[PDB]
Amino acid sequence: KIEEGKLVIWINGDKGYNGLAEVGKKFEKDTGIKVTVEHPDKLEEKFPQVAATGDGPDIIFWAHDRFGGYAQSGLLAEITPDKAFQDKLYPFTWDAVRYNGKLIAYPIAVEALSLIYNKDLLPNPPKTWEEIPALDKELKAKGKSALMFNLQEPYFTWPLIAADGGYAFKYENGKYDIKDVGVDNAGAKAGLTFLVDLIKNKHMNADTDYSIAEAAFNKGETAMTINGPWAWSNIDTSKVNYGVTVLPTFKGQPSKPFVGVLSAGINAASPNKELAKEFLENYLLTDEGLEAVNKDKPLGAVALKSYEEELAKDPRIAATMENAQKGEIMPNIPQMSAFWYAVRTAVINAASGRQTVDEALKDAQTRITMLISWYMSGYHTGYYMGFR
Amino acid sequence: KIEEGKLVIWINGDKGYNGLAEVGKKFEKDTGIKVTVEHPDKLEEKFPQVAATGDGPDIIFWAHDRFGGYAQSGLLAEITPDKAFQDKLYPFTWDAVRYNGKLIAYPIAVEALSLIYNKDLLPNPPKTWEEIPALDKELKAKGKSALMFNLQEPYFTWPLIAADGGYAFKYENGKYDIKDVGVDNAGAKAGLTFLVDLIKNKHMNADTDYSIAEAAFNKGETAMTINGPWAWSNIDTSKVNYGVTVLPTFKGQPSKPFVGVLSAGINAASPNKELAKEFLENYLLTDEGLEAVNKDKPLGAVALKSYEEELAKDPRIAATMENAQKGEIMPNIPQMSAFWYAVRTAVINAASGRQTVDEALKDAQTRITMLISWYMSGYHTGYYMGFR
Repeated sequence: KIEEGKLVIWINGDKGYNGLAEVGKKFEKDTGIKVTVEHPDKLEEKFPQVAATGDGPDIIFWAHDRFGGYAQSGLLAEITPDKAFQDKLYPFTWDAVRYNGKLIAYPIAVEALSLIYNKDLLPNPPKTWEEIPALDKELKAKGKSALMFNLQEPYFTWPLIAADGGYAFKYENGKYDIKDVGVDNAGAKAGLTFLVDLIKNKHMNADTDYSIAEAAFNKGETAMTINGPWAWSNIDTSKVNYGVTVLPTFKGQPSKPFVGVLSAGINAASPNKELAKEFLENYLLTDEGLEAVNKDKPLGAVALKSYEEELAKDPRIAATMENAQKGEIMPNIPQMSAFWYAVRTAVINAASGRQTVDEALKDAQTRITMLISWYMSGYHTGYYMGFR
Repeated sequence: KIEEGKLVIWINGDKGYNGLAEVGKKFEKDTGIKVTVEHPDKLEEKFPQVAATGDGPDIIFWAHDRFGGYAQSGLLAEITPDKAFQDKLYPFTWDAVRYNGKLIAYPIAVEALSLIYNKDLLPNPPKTWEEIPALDKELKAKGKSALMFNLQEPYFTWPLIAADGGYAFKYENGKYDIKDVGVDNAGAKAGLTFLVDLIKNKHMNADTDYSIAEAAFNKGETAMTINGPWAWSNIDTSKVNYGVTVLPTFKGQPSKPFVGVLSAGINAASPNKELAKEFLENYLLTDEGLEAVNKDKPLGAVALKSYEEELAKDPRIAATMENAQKGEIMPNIPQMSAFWYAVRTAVINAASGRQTVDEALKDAQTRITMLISWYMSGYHTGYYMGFR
């Protein structure tokens, strides 16, 4: 049950929830109104359970990708920032927080893969994927390799597959088209081809996984890897002199890593929606509010322009943002589950020579198209009947 | 709109609808009440369209497999024959006309594959599948083959795959369990194995399709084929001296062809449900009523014991019934679409050596399990939301 005249906030235990509590303490000093921050266990399971009965927190913080599920279940209120408020944040971040074209959360922070490089082996990392084969032959003369990154998980190989036109679902006019899937187009094929022949030509090994690639980079055996901000604290400990930069281009187009956006939704059942807006818009989403959170536990790159400009003095955080701006927002729809599953197989099969590139992606597209067409029958029959 | 005090009946243009009209004329002589028989074009598309708006015929005749769809959309009334009436029909036929364990149609006639044989080449057709390899070597000395039937379509190869324990969905207590699929169990594997090695050993060709098998049998080139009653009129024209008999056993178990049951449902929106029951139970489902239909266009084997015993003087119609009693009722649920699609691939791949038997069925089971699990999310999300 859901107390009026105060805010309850849930946010994950690995965030700066003590910093967020200082923002709640400022709100109260200014306003007289109490803010309570909690970090329950298993919060993203607990939220849709408790909020369906029309209880829960007023505000929930989590990765945007799961809010598409919450919104679809009617658990998130539509938010109402004005145009001037929208303008304070990088415009691509509002595209991560829509459901049925309506805004359903405030973007807070942004995360994406970047190119991580050893500055001692490689003072200037390559601008293009095309140059990596030659760079590799040159480094292998020193007993070093050019690049090693997790090849087993589509999240890591997608940025190259997407560079030339690959995509999960087409996004147009604030909305995904679930019938327009871009896994077997000519872009995806050209990229996966370039990848598979790095392996054929012996510049990568089809078996390289997350820990193998992380050990090589942190032992100074390879000049480059591809990883996110969660990896930087291991690289600091390794004392490798590293830098973090823009991903290489492919056919002159930017690599397109998937982008995760830590967001704040408002419970559809809260009687404090205007209070939640005021707290989010005028206290948290300000340079002093993001600073308090980030000082407790770093946020990485943030959606608020004014504060990202301060953070982006760290070139590593600048690189994350540049790569995120160039990347593909992770679609927040439940059909994204079909993609992970089909594409993981396709890549692992193209990579190991089990299938050709053209064959592995063609079949991926088929499987995804089929799972969704079945999902939507489930839907048109769940619906017409659930109504009665 | 849906006139009270008379019956409107729809039945397909390839049935004995003029014979059914004579039953309607008897009802009227006895009863004073008018019966109108129609055979619209595209009736099984037209029925769920018109009956949703709560119009249509009082009674619709079609293959039972599509009534599961109609029932699920609330377009069929639950029927209420008593126990004594149920007893007039072979008990396995009432298992083809349930939805959510409730009766939703009256079984009229039954169809299934049988073993068709050339009596001149083969006066005694083999009792077991195991004996076909030796029989083949013996016939090939005469320039003849033992068996040829469509291998491209799972409907035709399923009876052997099912013999030893293969199944689509498990049926228990009047209901299918959509989570219990039996395509990769040890039964299905043993059967498909026996099939694939008939091809490896050169007794069958993986490329044989419907017309190839039909030409061979009707030219007297092969001693046996597997086909249904729709094929008998071509074999009559060929003047081959043929017989129709029980399918061979495999590991001592009966082959299990899928069974189609021509059934009669009652429109949920009809005000004449008691009239429709009376017409179906006391006029159509009697020996004089089935005779009038069958005299116009043969029904094949029928569900009514008293009349099937007259028909079963034709050994060909007896064979159809014996095979149907031994076979697997075609499941009437919409998830059966997942089966056709996955199993067709599995068989064609095991057959051509693209995959092993163990691998092709394992993957079939996976694909079917996945499509249904996606269908049912579509469903649990279509539902909970459609309600609101």
